Amino acid sequence: SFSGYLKLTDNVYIKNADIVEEAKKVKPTVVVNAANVYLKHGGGVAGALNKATNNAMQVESDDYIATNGPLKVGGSCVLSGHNLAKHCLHVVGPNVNKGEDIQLLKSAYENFNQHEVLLAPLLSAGIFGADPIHSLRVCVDTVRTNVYLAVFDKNLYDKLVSSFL
Repeated sequence: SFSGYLKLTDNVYIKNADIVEEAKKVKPTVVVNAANVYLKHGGGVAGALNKATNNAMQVESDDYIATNGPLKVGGSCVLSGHNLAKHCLHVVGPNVNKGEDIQLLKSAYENFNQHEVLLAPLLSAGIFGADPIHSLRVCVDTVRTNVYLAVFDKNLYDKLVSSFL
């Protein structure tokens, strides 16, 4: 199970780790993907998770979109976790580089509450353009289930821990 995490609150844990490597090690019930509404897993966490599945995540996602259409910003869907996890919860945080409403970040984190425990990245961080310090604050103030946050960037991990209120 999860090891080497720093406890931030009753239910939020954080580690400087590559979420793909964490998923391969732990094989959690749920790994969260930082998805976009089209489930096009090109870059960031999504590109890395998809590449670790040998593109099986993308093939499955294209079938999901063909059947259901795009997700909403703030929404999610549960798909297979492939070799990484039992399930992948694809969650769409607002992409600030697309001018999406940052208030939808709370709605995005609410999807985590449908799962008792999750391995996840900070939503809307990285290439999604939001402030990761703000994303962590929204996470802690929204998610009530057990969330194990993997932050890839060491300098960002250090800044997140040292600034955590």
